[PDB]
Amino acid sequence: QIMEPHDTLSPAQVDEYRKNGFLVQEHVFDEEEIELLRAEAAQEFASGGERVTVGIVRGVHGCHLYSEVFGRLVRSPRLLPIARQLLRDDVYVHQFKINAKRAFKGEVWEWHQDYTFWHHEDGMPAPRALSAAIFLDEVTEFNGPLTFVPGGHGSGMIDADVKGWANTLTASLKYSLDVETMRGLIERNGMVAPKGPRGSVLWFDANIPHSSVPNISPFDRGLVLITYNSVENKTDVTRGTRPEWLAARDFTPLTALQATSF
Ligand SMILES: O=C(O)[C@H]1NCC[C@@H]1O
Repeated sequence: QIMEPHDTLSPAQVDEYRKNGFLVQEHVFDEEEIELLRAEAAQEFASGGERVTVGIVRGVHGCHLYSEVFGRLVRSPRLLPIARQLLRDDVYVHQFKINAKRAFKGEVWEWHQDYTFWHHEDGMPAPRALSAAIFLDEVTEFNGPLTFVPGGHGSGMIDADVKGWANTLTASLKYSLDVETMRGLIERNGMVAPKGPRGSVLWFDANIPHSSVPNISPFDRGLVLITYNSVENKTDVTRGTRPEWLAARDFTPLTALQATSF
């Protein structure tokens, strides 16, 4: 329901986003909305098939192509307008995934830049993309928050070690940054793990270096990540290596959900 004005970031929020390369908006969705997304996530974890990642499952990819709920979510007036605003274009979804770190579980996700994968694997011409991470649970110091180098997107794509899409979905990553490159960045820029309550959205740049650590809390950390790409910056489908549920190929510009009686 687009029953009120489309959401936009304030000028200060935009500046903060461009300068740091990430930004948290608190309390975007309420508990009932988050519960609908948790239930739909659980159903996709149960029947995603080859799109799932694992012991017990912690990942699924491309759900907005298969789920009515997730298809509407990406068009939400809480999300689509800000993605247009930050990318200064019409947009489409390049990638959709859900990442759960359960209580007392999780892995060390090595430092990486999303754009590096999308440039090399999918043919994304420029880093004119971003991810919206919806917090299905409160993100704290202790349940494995996404961790960033603030301003580290202004490096461009950093020269990365390489180890098809064999290890793109897994915490041992195909493209990871040197112990060496990372020290220089962090001495200069520091590190930040954005936190916020359930229903928050964390916007981050395609090129920001990020990482995370296990969840040593007794609470789950579920994240829905929607990667919006500029339509002008659509991926070169001739250099693409991965299926539609990792890298979308329908570049129709999205429009927002209209308010309807159903
Ligand atoms: O491979 C991908 O496209 C995603 N998984 C880890 C880095 C990206 O977000």
